[PDB]
Amino acid sequence: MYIGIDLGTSGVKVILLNEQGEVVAAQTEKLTVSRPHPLWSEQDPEQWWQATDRAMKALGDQHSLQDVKALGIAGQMHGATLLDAQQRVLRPAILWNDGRCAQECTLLEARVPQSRVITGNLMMPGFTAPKLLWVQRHEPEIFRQIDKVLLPKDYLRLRMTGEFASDMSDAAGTMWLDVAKRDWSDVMLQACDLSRDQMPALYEGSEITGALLPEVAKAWGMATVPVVAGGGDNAAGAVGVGMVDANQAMLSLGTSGVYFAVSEGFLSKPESAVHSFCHALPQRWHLMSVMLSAASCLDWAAKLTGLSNVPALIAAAQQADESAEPVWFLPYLQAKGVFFGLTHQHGPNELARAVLEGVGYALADGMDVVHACGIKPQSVTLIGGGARSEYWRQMLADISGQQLDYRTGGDVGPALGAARLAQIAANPEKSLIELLPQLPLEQSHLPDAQRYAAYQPRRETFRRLYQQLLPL
Amino acid sequence: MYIGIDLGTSGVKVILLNEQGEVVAAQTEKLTVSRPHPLWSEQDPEQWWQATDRAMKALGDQHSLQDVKALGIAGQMHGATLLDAQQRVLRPAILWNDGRCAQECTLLEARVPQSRVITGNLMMPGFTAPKLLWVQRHEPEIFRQIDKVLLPKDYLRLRMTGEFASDMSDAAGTMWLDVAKRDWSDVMLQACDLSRDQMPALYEGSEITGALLPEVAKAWGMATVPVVAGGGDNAAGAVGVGMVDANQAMLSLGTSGVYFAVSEGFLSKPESAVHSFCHALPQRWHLMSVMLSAASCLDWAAKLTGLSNVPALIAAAQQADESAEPVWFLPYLSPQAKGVFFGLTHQHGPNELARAVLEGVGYALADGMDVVHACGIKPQSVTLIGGGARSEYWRQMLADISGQQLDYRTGGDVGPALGAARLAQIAANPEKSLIELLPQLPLEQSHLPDAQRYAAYQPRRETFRRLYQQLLPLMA
Repeated sequence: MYIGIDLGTSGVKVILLNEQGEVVAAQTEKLTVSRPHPLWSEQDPEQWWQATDRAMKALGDQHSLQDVKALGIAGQMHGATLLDAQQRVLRPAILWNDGRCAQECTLLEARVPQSRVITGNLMMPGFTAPKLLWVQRHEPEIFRQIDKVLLPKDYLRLRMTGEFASDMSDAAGTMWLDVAKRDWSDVMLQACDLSRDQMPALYEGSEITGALLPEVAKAWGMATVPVVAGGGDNAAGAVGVGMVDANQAMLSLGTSGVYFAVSEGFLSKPESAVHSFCHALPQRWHLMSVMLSAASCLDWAAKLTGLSNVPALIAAAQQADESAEPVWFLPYLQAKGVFFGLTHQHGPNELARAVLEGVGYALADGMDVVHACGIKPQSVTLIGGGARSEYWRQMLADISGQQLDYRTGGDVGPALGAARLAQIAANPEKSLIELLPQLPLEQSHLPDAQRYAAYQPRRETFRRLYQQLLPL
Repeated sequence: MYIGIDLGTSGVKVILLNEQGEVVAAQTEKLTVSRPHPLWSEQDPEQWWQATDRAMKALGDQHSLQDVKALGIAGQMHGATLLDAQQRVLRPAILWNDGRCAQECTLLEARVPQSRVITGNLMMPGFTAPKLLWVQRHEPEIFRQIDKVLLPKDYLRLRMTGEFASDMSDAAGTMWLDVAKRDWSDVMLQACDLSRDQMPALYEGSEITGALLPEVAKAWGMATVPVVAGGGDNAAGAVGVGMVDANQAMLSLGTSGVYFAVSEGFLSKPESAVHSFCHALPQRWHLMSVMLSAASCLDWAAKLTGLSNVPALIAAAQQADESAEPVWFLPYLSPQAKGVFFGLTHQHGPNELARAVLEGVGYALADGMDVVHACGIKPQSVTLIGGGARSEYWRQMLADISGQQLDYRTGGDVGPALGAARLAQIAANPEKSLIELLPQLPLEQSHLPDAQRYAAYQPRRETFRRLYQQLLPLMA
């Protein structure tokens, strides 16, 4: 039996995996956010713990955790948790979506010209590093008391084991990690008046970082079970879904269209919408791009044409007349809908076809920006709610020229990846290949050479068209 | 009683008018176009006759044409009908929307510089003169035979009366006419290597040019009634509505958008998209400009939106979110418009889109009229007709945008055919004036521009123009 904990933003989810990778139980505990000022997004670390501790006790109450062999955690990335020399929480946690330190972002980058090379990323406000630069400037007294800076998931580890550890995936998200070397970057820390002494110890996601404090062990009805490093939500998310080896990639369609891809070694493209990170497994890295916004984007056009169901415009999209207008929908990305109008003089199911293809071109280019970094998948697992239309799925295949394997499941979340990482650490024998399955294949879409060849020139809209036009 | 004929491009329509000037009957017969190579728009002069004939009989089966005293005719402009000495058709008619002669246009204007001055227009392939210069180049054998060149309705006339004639408003659209002098231009003809002998005889549209040949009068069940010169569909249509004196103008929001204005003398604004032609009346000229059809845009938008009737559109437009950012609908005219929807967000639904259309079309029409006015035209109020003008909300939005008073009148359902019949009445009753003979359509409603709403639209028009000119390139 294994435990998997995920410290999300809305709450914490804790799961119980049976000896063969199946989810026997689950518990979720809501978590609120605190917005003291515009752009501020904070959480009380003691609320993360209380939620976790309730979830666990709620889980073991259902079924005894007296057989759990290992435990893993995953959490919201980038959150800064400042603790004093006695492990006490100085100020609330500044979350991934907190955008108060934009200016400290410029400062840091001016302080280390080679910042984007090191972290492989552009310095953003949600990132951990610039927040501490902010605390130093706005709350000097609290900054002076800093002994340790922990990410959300890791603060939780501290409460369970008394240890100070993190995993490469989550660590890289701090902008203090030298992503390539998978180790703290001194230049980075120094630029923030911080030192390794204030960072937790680094582990690969599947490595054991400590055991459960006896107290905790007793409070939850389980032994002093070992606790693995785990990973940040994205990485632990892919782990639980089997997205592990090089050139493996997935798209989720979405309340975000997110493209996540495992690379061979460290790749990066800062000046783009591409984010680079370490994976939650040894010698593995990944890249990812957010995209649409093919749920929003598509409901909008369904109401726009008097339709109310997205299923409807997909159907409508289908009877478009092979009148080729062709249409030409440009989407923009807040988010908001830079929403480029079009070209036309025909119908609603003809416009339904335009919208669906506009999104499709936007996605194709998103994945191509990733691929041009050094990734070339043989196939692309496709999962999510916005991916239930076989028709739209097949369109994305013909547009991008990527084999799209549709798969069901993928609803558990990072928690499943946290329990999987725990299974790995508990079964040094079995091979990863044995402990990391994928979601059950639901369909496989191969690009229709006919439509594919006709589309590549069509995508010559999201060529000069999308570019001549901003001005937004 | 009176007959009018309209040789359209797709139909022909014949109406019967009573001594009062009201419609008693009407009939239509369809035609089709040939579209052989691309840019080629051809038609069979014979298909016109069969269609016209069928209709007249059909009109007759409805009412008796025994009391008809005079007959008028109007037709599609600029079409080019080539006949040999035996009065035979050398080749299909190159319609107004044919474009095989773009080269020949430039060549003519190069051979005749004062050309825009003489004709008062910008050479376009739809015009007659460049088409013949084309035939001379590509089909020189067919050119060697040209004995006469006739406009669509005039070919129709020859078949009805054995007469070779045309009216000034239709002859003006050939570019062989010195529009200011109401007479052919030898300069323009010599350039196309043509001669007056190959041109028909010119008349004011209200002048009789012949009479129905006995067997024609016979088959159609009417006497050998006189036939007037008539006018091009535009000029004719204008006579029907009553557009007869300087600074009288009308905006047609039908399937065919046109802004027509009777000028004070011959006004020449060639470099513009404003056209200057002779009116179908004595001593009368005009300017005209092609516009959008409102009532094709309003239909298209009502469906794009799922709103299924144009009154729902206009209602929706009125329910738009006063807080949602502006959406710009840029209508590009080639009822073929191409259109752009700039600035669409999560906040923008069918109601907001409804309103973007009405404004875009309205802004487009206000600018169209403005171009013609800056030309010299000074209408106090403008007559508004067409199906696109049925909605009152929208008559007012349009008044408010344009800043022009709009007198909405009923009965432009009839078309140029009413004009034809009108010109016929003028010839038949030579003692009567035009005041009595060309009334204006009944006043349905007068829209005075709202000062506040006007001032409000003003910066929005300016932004529509910038945005329009900015995408113009991405257009054609």
